[PDB]
Order: sequence, then structure tokens, then C-alpha cells
Amino acid sequence: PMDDEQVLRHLDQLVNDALDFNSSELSKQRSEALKYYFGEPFGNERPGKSGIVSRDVQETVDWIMPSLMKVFTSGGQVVKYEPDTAEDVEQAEQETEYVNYLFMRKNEGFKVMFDWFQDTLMMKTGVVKVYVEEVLKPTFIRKDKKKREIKVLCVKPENFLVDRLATCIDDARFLCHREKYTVSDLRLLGVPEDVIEEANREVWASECYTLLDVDGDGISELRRILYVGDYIISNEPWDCRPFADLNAYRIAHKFHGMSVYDKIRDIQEIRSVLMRNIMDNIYRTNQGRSVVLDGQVNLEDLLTNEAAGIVRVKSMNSITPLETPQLSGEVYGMLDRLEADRGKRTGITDRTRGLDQNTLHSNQAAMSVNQLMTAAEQQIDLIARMFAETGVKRLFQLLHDHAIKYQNQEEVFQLRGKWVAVNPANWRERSDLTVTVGIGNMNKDQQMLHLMRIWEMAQAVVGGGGLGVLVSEQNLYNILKEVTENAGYKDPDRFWTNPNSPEALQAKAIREQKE
Amino acid sequence: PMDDEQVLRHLDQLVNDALDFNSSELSKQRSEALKYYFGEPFGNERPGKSGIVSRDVQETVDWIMPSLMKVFTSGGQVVKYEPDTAEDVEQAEQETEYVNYLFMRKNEGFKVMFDWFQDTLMMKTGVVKVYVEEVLKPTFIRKDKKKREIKVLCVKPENFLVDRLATCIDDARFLCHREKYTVSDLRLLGVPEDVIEEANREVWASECYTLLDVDGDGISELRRILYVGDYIISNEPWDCRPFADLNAYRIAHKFHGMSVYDKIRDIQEIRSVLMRNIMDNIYRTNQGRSVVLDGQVNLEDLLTNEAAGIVRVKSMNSITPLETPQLSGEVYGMLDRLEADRGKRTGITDRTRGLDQNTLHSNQAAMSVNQLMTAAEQQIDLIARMFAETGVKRLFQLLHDHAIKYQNQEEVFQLRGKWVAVNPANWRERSDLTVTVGIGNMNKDQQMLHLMRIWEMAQAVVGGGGLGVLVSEQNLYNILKEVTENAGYKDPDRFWTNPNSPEALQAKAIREQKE
Repeated sequence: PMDDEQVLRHLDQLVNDALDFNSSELSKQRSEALKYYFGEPFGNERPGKSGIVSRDVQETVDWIMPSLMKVFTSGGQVVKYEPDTAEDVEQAEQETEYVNYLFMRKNEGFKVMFDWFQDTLMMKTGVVKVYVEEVLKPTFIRKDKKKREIKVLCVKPENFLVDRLATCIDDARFLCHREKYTVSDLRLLGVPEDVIEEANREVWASECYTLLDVDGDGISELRRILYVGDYIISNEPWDCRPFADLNAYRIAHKFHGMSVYDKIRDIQEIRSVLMRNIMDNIYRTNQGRSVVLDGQVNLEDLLTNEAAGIVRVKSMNSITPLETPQLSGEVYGMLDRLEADRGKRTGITDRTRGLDQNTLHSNQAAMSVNQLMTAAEQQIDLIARMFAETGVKRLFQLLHDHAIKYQNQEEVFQLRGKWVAVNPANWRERSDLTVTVGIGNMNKDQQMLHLMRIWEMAQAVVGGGGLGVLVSEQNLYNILKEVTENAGYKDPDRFWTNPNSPEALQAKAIREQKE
Repeated sequence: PMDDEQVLRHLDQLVNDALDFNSSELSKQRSEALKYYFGEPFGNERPGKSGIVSRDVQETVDWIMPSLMKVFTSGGQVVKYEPDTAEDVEQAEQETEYVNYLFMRKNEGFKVMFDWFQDTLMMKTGVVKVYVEEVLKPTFIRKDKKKREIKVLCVKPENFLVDRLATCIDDARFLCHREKYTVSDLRLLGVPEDVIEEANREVWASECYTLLDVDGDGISELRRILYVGDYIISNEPWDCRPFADLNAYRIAHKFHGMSVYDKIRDIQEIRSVLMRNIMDNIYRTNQGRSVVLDGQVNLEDLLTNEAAGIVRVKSMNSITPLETPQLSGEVYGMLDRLEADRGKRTGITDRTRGLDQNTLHSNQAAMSVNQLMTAAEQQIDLIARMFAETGVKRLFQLLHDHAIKYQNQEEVFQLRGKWVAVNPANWRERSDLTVTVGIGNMNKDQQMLHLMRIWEMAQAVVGGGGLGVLVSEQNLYNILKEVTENAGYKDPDRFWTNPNSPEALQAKAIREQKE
């Protein structure tokens, strides 16, 4: 109750414990993963022997990434809102397009997404941070005064201290983010002096989000602490934690899931060892092994690698050359099956290429039954599913950060017009069904089903019954509209519009009826 | 506060530190990469033995380049602007076409692009510089006076000193560019004397971009310093750093990403060693290995390579010829799989040739499912995506440097007419979606989907319902306009225009109605 200095030492103790545990465990694991990625020697390499390391996780990551970026960083259809039925187009589409328009094309593009995906695929956990800034450009043309802009950035997860007893973002009692916050930022804040650590002195700082009770009452809400160096700090009650913390594999109830390294390290070790053995056997067979006596053949055949062929002995005549058998063809098959198993584990793409010109293509029905059930239920779809289910948290965080206060700014969603984004509703609910393992039909198959099935059905309806009783031009407009949606030229470039418009009235009730 | 000379020594210290660190680390890495590229010996070659070096990064780079040139140096559709809806054609198309027309066909062509791609694939980072000139030709025909022309150029990245704590272009506190700026340029500037270092004395100069506080206040904005030789300098507050610093692989939060060499050096080493071993084994088997005594067979078989067949000994009769086994066909498989793995890493194009004449071609739907999902999610697409998202910064830099003040010059975009380029808007937003991993359908697939699908859809609409209520002639003109867009004869060579034009009035209300 009424704590002002003991909170500083308590936070310092918590930060020190987090540093020790996180550093030891996660730094060890991530250093192992990074050394595995860059083909660093494992430590068992022998002097005077090749240190051949078969990079195996590099290709795995480089083939996981393009699928995820194709399925995510293409359009703003990743997440919907689905509000109450009558009021949907008023805000749900507007708010979804707004959060898409500010996450993409407004916040460093998808570069943050690339760094986030590297963090979640390499450091076993990828997390970003959402904060605000202020634009005060005194240009008296584009006088954008008092622009409290929202920015999202990756946090270099080595500086993402958090207690282990969370198992979720909204379950931790303490989160620490280590930043620099150089002397320029401190001077802007207003502190008069410096700490132990030219104006810029590369000082270190930290930010703490934790729930406590400093008002002499029960446990209060979240508090943000600008604990830099045990000095003038910024303590303030907060509302929500702006973090996303992917894990990319969703292990049982522990916070940090495994990474690609954690499940392909054995494959990489086996492949590297076998490659070293193969090339060592080749080198030994070419160089040759022989037993020589002491006192004769002192020249050790001049390393036996001299391009002369003359050995010379002294006086001894025998020399015992031992034979090292050459490895059979089974090892080639072992490498082939090792690569096949590595692919089967996560990168089920086979050779990641389609340069088989002799092969042909044939479809029986439903577009080769959905390309053989999406290449037999690719794990990539599940990975994207959970990636989207966790980015729902980021999208909600940005929606809240706009609903508090951003600006009177507008969008370009197929037509001009968007009011101030400070009075939407949160809707407390999001949906990402249109991406992945759910209904989530990929555009190339969703459009095939849609076009073929529904179009032939509609043609049969028009020919047989009539567009009056059954589907009319109003719904035929949608039949074209999602087709153009899959084509990408949705509203303005190919109108087809005719919902109920003044031009539609002339087109329909003048020439089509009085003809 | 009020610093006029300590800034010189501070900048000198920063430049010296950057020189030391950048030189050591990056110069070592780039020298290794360059030696690997030109097939230079690795240092482990033995005297009197073949120094065969199997070049592997050469073909990789020579296959990466053409895809980049095809996807970038073809048309001005790489980057759009997407402004507010109502005012789009007024400036967005105009400004986009202007920046394309000034970067291309006006500034050295794409040679800058070629050098940029070599720099970003060779030295782990490719960066260009954008500056302004002043052409004052007194040709009193083409009186081109006050030609504040903007020019871009690659900067030979060995002269791009920058601190390591940036991790981004607009995050470094200090950027240094080393130039020559010979005595002619110094005399033009107005300095009276020379430095330690014929009129031309190949003098050395440097340009510094860094934020400081020299006005006795808080840390100010960026300053440009003409720090040449610790002499008369040109200090001035600046606005934006004109660099783009491609990295081509987007490693985790460090400035310099890895290059092709950093991931194919192991493959090159393995292939070179294995080829050397193979040819050494062949040469040894042809030459042969035999053991001879001392004092007899002193002629060492005349190096055993004489085309005579007569050996001669002395008086002994034994001779011990040892047998070196010949390499089996398993090494054939090792070479094949090594080439396959080198391709699968980045150069996923298999032999880059389609002279398999016995092969055929067949399609089930969606044009062989989009050439099998773009050859199974080509890494080239992701590389082009990141290049576009990084060159967006360069395009914005050019737009700013032109919108500040350039000239009253015009364009040839499908028609004459373009006003002065000093009053556009920056729009603070760019889009490169029409190229790459996003919706971004490559022209051959976009055109197939668009043309085919939309064409049977429109024909069915016209036959069944009618062009009146549904899609009209205006939207059919858009259909044909994008069809020709995919072909390159867009507006004038095949008009089809009829949007609403003086000829369109007679086309509609005279022939089509009174027939």
C-alpha cells in the first residue's frame, strides 16, 4: 500500500530474474539455432579434416516463407469482423479496410512481417510492439499538425523479457522490453541528469508492463513503467499489452513453442555427418592408406599426394598397403531418403519446382478434386491458420489503438469517403476464416468452384425457368462480383454494378421493357 | 552547445571508426566473395598439382540477373501511388509515369539497375545515391537554362561507410560517402588551397550525413558536411538521406543481409574439392604408382610418364607397383546431387533450358494451375518482392527531390501534356503490388485469367441477359483496354476507345439506335 520506491526494487529483481533465466535458456537455444542456420561448425570437426556442414534448415525456412507471404501479404481479406447483421458495411468493412490500409502501405510495408516471420521461425517466438508517435511538421502546404500516428515494429526478441508462467500473452504478470532510448529521447522526456550507461551516449533503457497494487487497495490494472536506470521513471495505468508473440507450432500449455531448428537439427546433423564421411572416404581412397616400417620410407611418400608416383624406401622391400573399401551405392539411397524425410517433416514440397515437361495435366472433376485435397492437407495451411489466429490479437490491438484516438483520416476503398476513426466499435470479435484450413478455399479453387458450378447452374435456371422467379440481375451482379473479386478488378475498373442506380433505371425500365 | 570545430574532430573519429570496422569485416567478406566468383584459388591448392576451381556462384548470379531484369526493366508499372479516390488520374498516373520516364530513358537507362543488382548480390548490399546537378548550356535553339537535373548512380559500395547500429537506412546517426571530387570540382566550389592528398591531383573527399546539435539546443535534424580533408567544409541542414541500400535477403535485425556467396561458398568448396579429387584420381591411374628401391631404378621411370614403355632397373627384378582403386559411379551420383542441391538452394531453374523436344504440354484448368503455382513458389518472386519494397524508398526519394523544385517539363504518356513538377503531393504512400508475391499476377497468368474468364462471362451476359442492364460498352472498353495492356499496344495503337467521345455520340445515338 502506497508504494513509490519498493516498486523500483521489486521490478529490478523481477527484471534480473528474467534476464538470468531468459538469457541462459532461450539464448542457448537461439544461439544453437542461429549457428545451425549459418552452417557453423558443430564443434566435432577434426583438425586437418574437412569441416563440411550441410546447411539443411536454410532451404526449409526459405521455402516456408514464400507460401506464408503469398497467403498473407496479398490483399486485405485476411481478417473480417462479422458484426450485427444490419450494420455491417457501415463500419466492419470500413474498419477492416482501415486497419489493412494502416498496417500495409502505411507502416514500413510488410518488412515488419518478414522480420516477424524470421523471429517466429528462428528464435522460436516472434513478437512485435505497437506504439504511438506525434507528427508536428510546420509546413505552412501539408500542415499535418498533431498526428498521433500508430507504428508497429519488431522488437528483436532478445529484448523481450517475460516470465515463464504465462503460456499466453494475456496471462503474464510481468513483461519487459529492453530498448536504447538514447540521451536525445531522455532530454525530450525532461530528465536533467544521466546514469552510469558527445550528447548521444548510447544509454540503455527498459519498459515494464505489469499489474500491481500501489494505491493502497486491491490489485489494480496494468501499469506501464519507464524503468531506465533506477531514475526518474514514467509510471502510468494502462489498458492492454501491445504484443503478438507467435510460436509457429503450438506445443502444449507452455509459452514458447518449438521452431524449425528444434525438429530438423537431427536431420541436419545426420546429413552433415554423412556428407563428411562420404567425402572423407573419397579423399582416403584417392590418397590411399599404407603401412610403412620405422627407419624406412622416412619421406612418408612425400605425403603420398605428390604427382610423381615414385615412393622410395631405403632397403625394405615389402611395404604393407591396407585397403579401405569404397562405399557402396546404398549410401546414395540413404541420402535420397534423408532428403525425402526432411521434406516430409515440414517442407513437403518435392524439389520445389515444376520443370517436368514430359508430365501432363488432367482433371476428372472439381479441379482434380481440389488439386488432390490441397496436395494432401499441407502443413503450410495449418501454420498459416495459427499465424492468422495469433495476428488477430495484433489486429484487435491496432483497432483499439485507433478507437482511442487517431485522426480524421480517410481511405481509398473502391470509393472516396471515410469519417474519423475515433468512434467505431471494437466488436470484441474477429474472423480469419477466408485464408486457411477452415472453409478458407484458396482463390484458385474457390473461384473454380464458384464460376463453374454456380455459372452453369445459373445458365440452366435462365434457360429453363426464368430470371424472374429465380435468380435475377441483382444477384447475377454478385455472381459476377465475386468472380471479379477473384480476378482482382473488383468495383471501379469493371463496374457491372446495377444494384439500383439511376443509369440502371434507364437501362432496364426504358429499353429492356418497352422494346 | 555552439560547436564549430569539435564537430570536425567528432566526425573524423566517427569516420575512422567506421573505416576500421567496415574495412575489416565487410572488406574481408567481399574480398572472399569476389575471389570465389572469379574462380580464384582458395589457398589449399598444392604445388605440382592441378588448381581446378569449379565456379558455382557465377552461373547462380547469371541466372538471378535475367529474371530481375525481366520483372523490373520492362514498363513503368512496377510501382503505383494509390491516392485519394477522386483525384487519381490528375497526378498519380502523371507522377508515376514521370518518375519512370526520368529514371528510365533519362538517367543512364537501367545500367544503374545492373550495377545495383551486382552490388546487392556481390558485396551483400547494393546502394545508390540520388543527387542534383545544374546544366547551363548557353545554346541561344535549346536554351536549357537552370536545369536542376536529378541524377542517380551506384556508389561502388566500398565507399559507403556507415555505422553498424542502423539496421535500416533511416536509422543511422551517421552516413559517409567517399568520393574523389577532383581539383576541378574544388576550384568550382571556391576553396583557395589544397590538402595533403598538373591541375588534377586525384584528391580524395567525403560527404557526411548526420544529426547533431550545433545551435546550442536539443539535437537538431540531419546536417550535410563536405568533410574533404579537414578543410573548408559545406555545412547545411538537410531533409532526407538519398540512399536505398538493397540487401537482397532480409536477414534479422542487422543492416547488412547475407549474399549468394554467403550461402553457396560451401557448395563451391565441396564441388571444387570433389572435381579436383576426381581428376587427380584419373591422372594418378593413368600415370600409375609404383614402389622402387634406393640405388636402383634411379631414373624414377623417367617420371613414369614417358611414352616409351621401357623402365630399366639396374640388377634387381622385383619392383612393388601399388594399386590405386578407381572411383566408382557413386561419385557420379554425388556430383549430380550436389548440382541438384545447389539449384534447389536459390538457382531453382533446372538447367534453364527447355530443349526436351519429346516432351509435350497439356492443361486441365487455370493454365496448368498457374504453371504449378509459379514453379512451386519461386524464391525469385520473393527476391523481386523485397527489391520492389526497398526501391519504393528510392522512388519516394526521387519524387521528393523533384517535387521540391525541378522544372516545367512534360511527358509522352499516351498523349502530350504534363505541367510543372514542383506542385505534386508526396502522398506518403507507394504500392508495388502489381509485380510480385502479392496479388501481383505475372502478366502471362493475369492475362490468361482475365481474358479467358471475363470473356466467356461477358459473352454469356450479352447473349442471355443483355448489355443494357448488365455490363455495357464502356466496361467492355475496359475489358479490351486491359487485354491490350497485357500486350503493350495500350491506348493509341488500338483505340477501341468509345468511353464518351464526340465520335461516340454518333456511334451510339445514330447508327446503333436508328438502324
